[PDB]
Amino acid sequence: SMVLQPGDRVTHDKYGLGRVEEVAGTGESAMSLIDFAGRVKLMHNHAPLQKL
Repeated sequence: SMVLQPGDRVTHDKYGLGRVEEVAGTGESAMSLIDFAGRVKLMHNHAPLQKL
């Protein structure tokens, strides 16, 4: 669903603002490395994340 790409900015309901740095996979199980709290590799379709 939510498709992210390097450079996209997001808000985590826990870590706040971060910048997408990498993105792997596709669909619901896609992973993101987001620099916020620091760099955190996540699975963004299963996270309280919003695209800005």
